[PDB]
Amino acid sequence: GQIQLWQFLLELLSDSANASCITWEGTNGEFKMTDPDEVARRWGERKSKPNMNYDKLSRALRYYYDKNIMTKVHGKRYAYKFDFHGIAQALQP
Amino acid sequence: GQIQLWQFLLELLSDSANASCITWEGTNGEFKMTDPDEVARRWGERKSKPNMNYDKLSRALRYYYDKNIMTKVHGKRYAYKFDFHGIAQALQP
Ligand SMILES: [Co+2]
Ligand SMILES: [Co+2]
Repeated sequence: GQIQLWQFLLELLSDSANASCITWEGTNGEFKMTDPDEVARRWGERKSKPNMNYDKLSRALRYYYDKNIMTKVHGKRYAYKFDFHGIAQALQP
Repeated sequence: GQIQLWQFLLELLSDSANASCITWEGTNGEFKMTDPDEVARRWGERKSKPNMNYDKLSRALRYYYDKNIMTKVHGKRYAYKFDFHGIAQALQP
Protein backbone atom coordinates (compact mmCIF):
# COMPACT_ATOMS: atom_id res chain seq x y z
CA GLY A 1 0.00 0.00 0.00
CA GLN A 2 0.92 3.65 0.56
CA ILE A 3 4.46 3.41 1.99
CA GLN A 4 6.37 6.65 2.73
CA LEU A 5 9.94 7.58 1.85
CA TRP A 6 11.13 7.61 5.49
CA GLN A 7 9.59 4.15 6.03
CA PHE A 8 11.31 2.85 2.88
CA LEU A 9 14.73 3.95 4.08
CA LEU A 10 14.29 2.12 7.43
CA GLU A 11 13.21 -0.95 5.43
CA LEU A 12 16.39 -0.76 3.40
CA LEU A 13 18.43 0.05 6.50
CA SER A 14 16.91 -2.92 8.38
CA ASP A 15 18.87 -5.41 6.21
CA SER A 16 22.64 -5.23 5.62
CA ALA A 17 22.11 -6.99 2.26
CA ASN A 18 21.40 -3.42 1.03
CA ALA A 19 24.76 -2.02 2.27
CA SER A 20 25.93 -1.42 -1.35
CA CYS A 21 23.37 1.40 -1.54
CA ILE A 22 22.46 2.34 2.08
CA THR A 23 23.77 1.57 5.61
CA TRP A 24 23.70 2.74 9.21
CA GLU A 25 27.04 4.30 10.08
CA GLY A 26 27.80 6.54 13.05
CA THR A 27 25.85 7.01 16.27
CA ASN A 28 22.08 6.55 16.91
CA GLY A 29 20.20 7.37 13.73
CA GLU A 30 23.13 8.07 11.40
CA PHE A 31 23.32 6.44 7.99
CA LYS A 32 24.92 7.04 4.60
CA MET A 33 23.72 6.32 1.10
CA THR A 34 26.55 4.32 -0.36
CA ASP A 35 24.68 4.54 -3.70
CA PRO A 36 22.19 7.42 -3.81
CA ASP A 37 21.31 6.69 -7.44
CA GLU A 38 20.38 3.10 -6.55
CA VAL A 39 18.36 4.26 -3.54
CA ALA A 40 16.42 6.70 -5.72
CA ARG A 41 15.85 4.02 -8.36
CA ARG A 42 14.47 1.49 -5.89
CA TRP A 43 12.09 4.12 -4.43
CA GLY A 44 10.84 5.02 -7.91
CA GLU A 45 10.11 1.34 -8.48
CA ARG A 46 8.31 0.94 -5.14
CA LYS A 47 6.14 4.03 -5.48
CA SER A 48 5.76 3.32 -9.23
CA LYS A 49 7.14 6.78 -10.05
CA PRO A 50 9.85 6.00 -12.66
CA ASN A 51 10.69 9.74 -13.00
CA MET A 52 12.45 9.38 -9.61
CA ASN A 53 16.19 10.11 -9.33
CA TYR A 54 18.60 11.30 -6.59
CA ASP A 55 17.83 15.04 -7.00
CA LYS A 56 14.10 14.43 -6.44
CA LEU A 57 14.70 12.09 -3.51
CA SER A 58 17.01 14.70 -1.90
CA ARG A 59 14.25 17.30 -2.33
CA ALA A 60 11.64 15.05 -0.69
CA LEU A 61 13.88 14.60 2.36
CA ARG A 62 13.99 18.40 2.77
CA TYR A 63 10.33 18.23 3.86
CA TYR A 64 11.45 15.89 6.67
CA TYR A 65 13.87 18.44 8.25
CA ASP A 66 11.07 20.70 9.50
CA LYS A 67 9.12 17.67 10.79
CA ASN A 68 12.13 16.56 12.92
CA ILE A 69 12.11 13.16 11.20
CA MET A 70 15.67 13.43 9.98
CA THR A 71 18.44 15.91 9.26
CA LYS A 72 21.31 16.15 6.68
CA VAL A 73 24.76 16.05 8.14
CA HIS A 74 26.43 19.20 6.76
CA GLY A 75 30.08 18.71 5.86
CA LYS A 76 29.83 15.03 4.93
CA ARG A 77 27.82 14.19 1.77
CA TYR A 78 25.12 11.52 1.34
CA ALA A 79 25.10 11.32 5.21
CA TYR A 80 21.84 11.70 7.16
CA LYS A 81 20.42 11.18 10.64
CA PHE A 82 17.00 9.92 11.68
CA ASP A 83 15.61 11.74 14.79
CA PHE A 84 13.32 9.99 17.24
CA HIS A 85 11.36 13.17 17.95
CA GLY A 86 9.69 13.30 14.54
CA ILE A 87 9.77 9.58 13.78
CA ALA A 88 7.64 8.92 16.89
CA GLN A 89 5.13 11.48 15.66
CA ALA A 90 5.22 10.25 12.05
CA LEU A 91 4.54 6.78 13.47
CA GLN A 92 1.13 8.00 14.73
CA PRO A 93 -2.27 8.02 12.94
CA GLY B 1 -5.78 -3.05 18.27
CA GLN B 2 -2.92 -5.34 19.31
CA ILE B 3 -0.02 -2.98 20.06
CA GLN B 4 3.53 -3.59 21.33
CA LEU B 5 5.28 -2.18 24.41
CA TRP B 6 7.94 -0.32 22.37
CA GLN B 7 5.16 0.92 20.14
CA PHE B 8 3.18 2.15 23.13
CA LEU B 9 6.05 4.17 24.62
CA LEU B 10 6.70 5.96 21.31
CA GLU B 11 2.98 6.81 21.23
CA LEU B 12 3.18 8.32 24.70
CA LEU B 13 6.48 10.00 23.86
CA SER B 14 4.92 11.55 20.70
CA ASP B 15 2.77 13.91 22.81
CA SER B 16 4.22 16.24 25.47
CA ALA B 17 0.83 16.19 27.26
CA ASN B 18 2.20 12.94 28.75
CA ALA B 19 5.36 14.60 30.21
CA SER B 20 4.09 13.98 33.77
CA CYS B 21 4.72 10.24 33.21
CA ILE B 22 7.15 10.05 30.23
CA THR B 23 9.21 12.56 28.17
CA TRP B 24 12.13 12.68 25.75
CA GLU B 25 15.17 14.13 27.49
CA GLY B 26 18.75 13.89 26.26
CA THR B 27 20.11 13.16 22.79
CA ASN B 28 18.63 11.01 19.99
CA GLY B 29 16.42 8.33 21.50
CA GLU B 30 16.89 9.24 25.18
CA PHE B 31 13.85 9.40 27.46
CA LYS B 32 12.95 9.14 31.14
CA MET B 33 9.81 7.99 32.88
CA THR B 34 8.75 10.86 35.07
CA ASP B 35 6.13 8.47 36.51
CA PRO B 36 6.97 4.84 35.90
CA ASP B 37 3.95 3.72 37.95
CA GLU B 38 1.61 5.72 35.73
CA VAL B 39 3.29 4.40 32.56
CA ALA B 40 2.75 0.81 33.71
CA ARG B 41 -0.86 1.55 34.63
CA ARG B 42 -1.69 2.98 31.19
CA TRP B 43 -0.02 -0.03 29.53
CA GLY B 44 -2.09 -2.51 31.57
CA GLU B 45 -5.23 -0.71 30.47
CA ARG B 46 -4.14 -0.71 26.79
CA LYS B 47 -3.24 -4.43 26.70
CA SER B 48 -6.11 -5.36 29.06
CA LYS B 49 -3.55 -6.85 31.45
CA PRO B 50 -4.66 -5.36 34.80
CA ASN B 51 -1.90 -7.19 36.75
CA MET B 52 0.61 -4.79 35.14
CA ASN B 53 2.94 -2.60 37.22
CA TYR B 54 6.45 -1.04 37.00
CA ASP B 55 8.41 -4.17 37.98
CA LYS B 56 6.76 -6.14 35.14
CA LEU B 57 7.14 -3.28 32.68
CA SER B 58 10.91 -3.10 33.40
CA ARG B 59 11.10 -6.89 32.86
CA ALA B 60 9.39 -6.60 29.46
CA LEU B 61 11.93 -4.00 28.32
CA ARG B 62 14.89 -6.25 29.17
CA TYR B 63 13.72 -8.36 26.19
CA TYR B 64 14.37 -5.28 23.99
CA TYR B 65 18.04 -4.98 25.05
CA ASP B 66 19.21 -7.99 23.04
CA LYS B 67 16.96 -6.94 20.12
CA ASN B 68 18.82 -3.59 20.14
CA ILE B 69 15.45 -1.84 20.29
CA MET B 70 16.38 0.00 23.44
CA THR B 71 18.88 0.06 26.28
CA LYS B 72 18.72 1.23 29.95
CA VAL B 73 20.94 4.12 30.97
CA HIS B 74 23.03 2.62 33.80
CA GLY B 75 23.80 5.03 36.64
CA LYS B 76 20.46 6.78 36.17
CA ARG B 77 17.02 5.34 37.10
CA TYR B 78 13.94 5.26 34.87
CA ALA B 79 16.16 6.53 31.95
CA TYR B 80 16.25 4.64 28.65
CA LYS B 81 17.35 5.01 25.03
CA PHE B 82 15.65 3.86 21.83
CA ASP B 83 18.12 2.50 19.20
CA PHE B 84 17.37 2.84 15.50
CA HIS B 85 19.09 -0.50 14.70
CA GLY B 86 16.42 -2.60 16.49
CA ILE B 87 13.52 -0.23 15.80
CA ALA B 88 14.08 -0.33 12.03
CA GLN B 89 13.97 -4.12 12.27
CA ALA B 90 10.91 -4.12 14.60
CA LEU B 91 8.91 -2.15 12.00
CA GLN B 92 9.24 -5.06 9.57
CA PRO B 93 6.30 -7.55 9.16
CO1 LIG C 1 15.31 15.29 17.98
CO1 LIG D 1 22.35 0.88 17.61
